[PDB]
Amino acid sequence: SNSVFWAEGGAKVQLNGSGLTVQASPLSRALKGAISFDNLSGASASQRKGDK
Amino acid sequence: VSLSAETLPDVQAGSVVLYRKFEVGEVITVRPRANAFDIDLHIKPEYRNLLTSNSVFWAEGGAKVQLNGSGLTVQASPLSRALKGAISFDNLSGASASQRKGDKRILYASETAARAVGGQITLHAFDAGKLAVGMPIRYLGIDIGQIQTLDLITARNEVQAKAVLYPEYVQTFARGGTRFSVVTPQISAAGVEHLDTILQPYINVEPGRGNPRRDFELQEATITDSRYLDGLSIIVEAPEAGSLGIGTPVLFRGLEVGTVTGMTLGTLSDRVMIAMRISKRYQHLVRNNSVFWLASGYSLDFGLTGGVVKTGTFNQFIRGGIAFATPPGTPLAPKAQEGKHFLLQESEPKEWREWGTALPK
Amino acid sequence: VEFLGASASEWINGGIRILPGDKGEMKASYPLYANLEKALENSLSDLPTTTVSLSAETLPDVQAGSVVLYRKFEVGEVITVRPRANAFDIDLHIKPEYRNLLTSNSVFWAEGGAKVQLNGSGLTVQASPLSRALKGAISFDNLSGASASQRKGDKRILYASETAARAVGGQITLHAFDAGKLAVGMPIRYLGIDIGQIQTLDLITARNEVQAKAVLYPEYVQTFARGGTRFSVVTPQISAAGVEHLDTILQPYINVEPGRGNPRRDFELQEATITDSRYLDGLSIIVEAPEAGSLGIGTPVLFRGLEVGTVTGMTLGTLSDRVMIAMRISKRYQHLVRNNSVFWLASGYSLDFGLTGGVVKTGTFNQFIRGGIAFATPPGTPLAPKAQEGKHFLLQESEPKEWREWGTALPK
Repeated sequence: SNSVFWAEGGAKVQLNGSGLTVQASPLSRALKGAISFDNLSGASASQRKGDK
Repeated sequence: VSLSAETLPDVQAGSVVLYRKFEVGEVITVRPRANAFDIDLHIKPEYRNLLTSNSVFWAEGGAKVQLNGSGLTVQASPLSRALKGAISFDNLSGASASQRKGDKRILYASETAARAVGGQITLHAFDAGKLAVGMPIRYLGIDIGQIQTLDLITARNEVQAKAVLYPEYVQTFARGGTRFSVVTPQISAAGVEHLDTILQPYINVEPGRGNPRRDFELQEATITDSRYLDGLSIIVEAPEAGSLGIGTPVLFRGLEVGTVTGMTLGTLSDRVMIAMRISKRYQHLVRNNSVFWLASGYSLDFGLTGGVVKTGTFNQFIRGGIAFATPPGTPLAPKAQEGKHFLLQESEPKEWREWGTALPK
Repeated sequence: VEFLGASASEWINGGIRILPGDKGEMKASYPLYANLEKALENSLSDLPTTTVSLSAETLPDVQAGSVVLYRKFEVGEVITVRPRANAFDIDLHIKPEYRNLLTSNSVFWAEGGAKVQLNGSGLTVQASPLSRALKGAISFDNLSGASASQRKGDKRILYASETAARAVGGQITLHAFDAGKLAVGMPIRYLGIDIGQIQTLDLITARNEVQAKAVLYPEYVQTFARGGTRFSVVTPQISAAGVEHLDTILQPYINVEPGRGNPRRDFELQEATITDSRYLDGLSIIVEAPEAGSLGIGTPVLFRGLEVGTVTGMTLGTLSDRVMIAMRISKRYQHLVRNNSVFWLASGYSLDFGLTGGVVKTGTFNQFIRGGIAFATPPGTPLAPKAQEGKHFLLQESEPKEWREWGTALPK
């Protein structure tokens, strides 16, 4: 019941002090998209609000 | 091979397993557990002996970025390894504790995290804004430790940071009195001191002597020299602190021969005790009957008929130093011991330049 | 796109293709090669013959099948890499026509990796051969100092960088109180020309210092490392007065001041060093002062307001009653130095305010950044002899009143 969804995917090339990270590994994220989900403790209020 | 990882750092099914960047085995599968991921990997029977009980795994990957005189160079990994994946396994000396903890070997999300083995210490800090996960801990510019965990406490108004010190330096450090200081860039009109800390901050270490503690607190300033530590640490009692601080120079005839390790108050709050360390080569310059004064800023004398002012852009106008001298005398006083207390004179002696005391050795 | 072996008609026909030569004795038996490449190479086995053997503790993106290069030209190929007890043995094949391209004195380093370098010259992409970015490239060359590298170890050792491969010559050890400004591969320069390279950084738990191993090139090993040589890590100086060094933001180096004497090969890192090397031929005199004050390394020496020398160093004598400042004067101004010469310390701004007269003047002198030392000569018909190499003067506590009206005529 307590779960949150967000949209990842998009060809992401991040440059920082740690270096360069490319986030097009699965080869389908850069073409279609990726949606990542997880379970949180405060997601009960998000589930209650809205239709779904 | 079975590994556990809370997060998956670009592994996926079918990734390449490497022993110092050489194809040894392949990742069979990744299965999501209740709160982590269990990774099953296969290795060749001929290469089963390449790993032992003390082994560490980390996730490599795509590319490396180097900023230097030639510019910004992006050296990429080979295309096959970058596309399929890269998990590299090595053997360490401190990996025995990692093997003992947990059910079995645990996959690490970074090479630094995998290499972070050894003794464990806890640092209490009043602000974690300058702290970060994976922050290096250095003594004389050499990596000797790494911060691995940052935790905030609601009850006590402080941040507890867990750090791992390498087995080669765990015995030398963490012996009580050890000072850890987060170095910050100093860009001012006087000059620039630290500029690599813009991108790669670290924690400088000043070692101490005593019984092991393994529980320290983050300081604000620390002498990044470690050359006066072998010398005498004397105390100067002053009515007021003023411009003094950590790193304040100690001057014999205008030459920096020592530094100020720290400042504190005594049992009775009537004076400020400044602990300062002098160099070994200038140790014989310290005598029992030695006069100390505070040289801070610019001091000038203007008589009723004579106006003469002089400036010398001294470092005392950034950190007000303490100068010392010795009055002349045929019987020389014995050298000061390890613990010796002097009194800070309120004014510079008038004829200290004409003394010319001969100090042997 | 390569479609070799046989065409469509050649495949539907089948058989054995014949490549004629020029002359032969019609031997009884002939070998059957797998393809045209093996037929030309005269290799019966699939793998080529092993010609080059290398040892490497770590593998810097080599893998089996990497490209071997002679100044970025395809010469041979890496056959295989085998893991030993504590290292990796790399076997490589070279062509018989190109076997003469390498000799006893040769060095190998690892280039390959998809390198996109951005700088003022522009953008350079180093994935041209299309196999370097996938497998790897190993480049080899011939050096003069590679004889020591050949002697050390069992055989030739692959280097992880071109600078590491080129780092050959004499070996020196530098003791430093802080290695934060030191790094692996740090250049060591004299007058802006690369003459050495730092190769190893080691921390000592017993002695509170860092020992850095450096390699000096054979062309400069004899000239330097002769005792008294000063190595100083240059740092950027961004202040309100101005900016002096800005390439050290990205590429720091170690400036060298050479010395004269017996060879030492064991030095210590200093803090400041005169980066001029133009006063070194001149006289190095000593000035004794009651106090140091604003003096330091690089402090100017002024004759009538013109910089004619610098301060090489400061120290204390055998008896700790005065500060001895060693300063080097220029050759062209060497005759300006006399036995009866008066030296004074010009630091900051000095003004006189009488009981009835107030006149103050400022001149934004460099003495307000580095308090200089000025000198003059009192007038006299018999001129004193010129000062020798070792001459000691005394620093006057105050500027002479009428030094401007002297006007001493100094010949040459």
